Amino acid sequence: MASPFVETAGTSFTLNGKEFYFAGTNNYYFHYKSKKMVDDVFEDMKAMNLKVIRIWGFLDGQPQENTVMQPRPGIYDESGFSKLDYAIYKAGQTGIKLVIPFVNNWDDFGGMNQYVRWFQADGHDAFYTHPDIKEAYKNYVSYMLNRVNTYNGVKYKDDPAIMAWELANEPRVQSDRTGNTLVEWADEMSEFIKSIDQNHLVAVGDEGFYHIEGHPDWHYNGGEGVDWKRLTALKHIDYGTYHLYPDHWGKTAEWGNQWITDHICDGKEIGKPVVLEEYGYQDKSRRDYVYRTWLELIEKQSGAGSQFWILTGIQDDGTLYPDYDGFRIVYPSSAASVISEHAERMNEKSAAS
Repeated sequence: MASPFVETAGTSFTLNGKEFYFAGTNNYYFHYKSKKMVDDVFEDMKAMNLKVIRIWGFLDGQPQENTVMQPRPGIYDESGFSKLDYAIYKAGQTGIKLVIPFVNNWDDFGGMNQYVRWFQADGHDAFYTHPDIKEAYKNYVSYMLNRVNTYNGVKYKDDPAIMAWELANEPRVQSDRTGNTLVEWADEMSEFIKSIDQNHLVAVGDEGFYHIEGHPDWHYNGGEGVDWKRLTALKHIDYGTYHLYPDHWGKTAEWGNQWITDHICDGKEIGKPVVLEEYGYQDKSRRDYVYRTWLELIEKQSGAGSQFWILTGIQDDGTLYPDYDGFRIVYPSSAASVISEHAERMNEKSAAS
């Protein structure tokens, strides 16, 4: 049956009775910036033919620009939640879908380490195993899923503007070389979400690292506690996520080509969609060619979609929000045109499905 919620069928997504191949993006500031700044990014997405944006669903502990979502365990604050409500509302108005992780692996916006601090634990990876922290995470998830959006009266778990919930942004368990800890946690937390929300997709939000047995030279494939094939195969996970930052990781753009091909292939073998959920390349003089090449693999090998890091827009004074991290894409630009030409082909593929 046709559904207004994004669903899966084999290695691709579906939406409203048609296949849903997409290009999209990420932005971390929708839960604390003005409506003018948020609206400008949505407007850029429409101009770029983008259909999906991944945004943070967390702001734990310390406020950012006087805005917070969970200042203390179980204390849920309207300053950040009202802004998330607005993003969901605006996505619904504009026909864009959201992907929303519940916690950060990293310390930006508090992260797992804020839970470790609140609960008096002894290090990052306690987040995954301590019952007190797991229950706090569950209480936060359950609050979000059940929250009534103040802009439209629709509970988050009932809103088709949300494509997927995500367990975390880039979860790692460096102290666990087996990958068992994250698989067990992800199994528990995806089951929990599905026990409440029977409308939405769920993904892990991991970076896609493989578990290579022994002691591989490239420590990311085993040493970060991430076993992507096992995570993607979990019963209550609907699609696999993989990220790509070859510069950071000591790799090349051509290694990135092979990384994309390998993850798309593994989606075909597992039988679930896979999304290149974050990607970026730091040399701006080569990124247009690098992105073109990566996105053409996505298109030609039938990957379900991709989301670049990062689309930012204007600030309240009309100037551009700065390129703080070296990954900024603005619209219009030569990199935005590479992406928007690919996005148009993905949207045409969907319409012709």
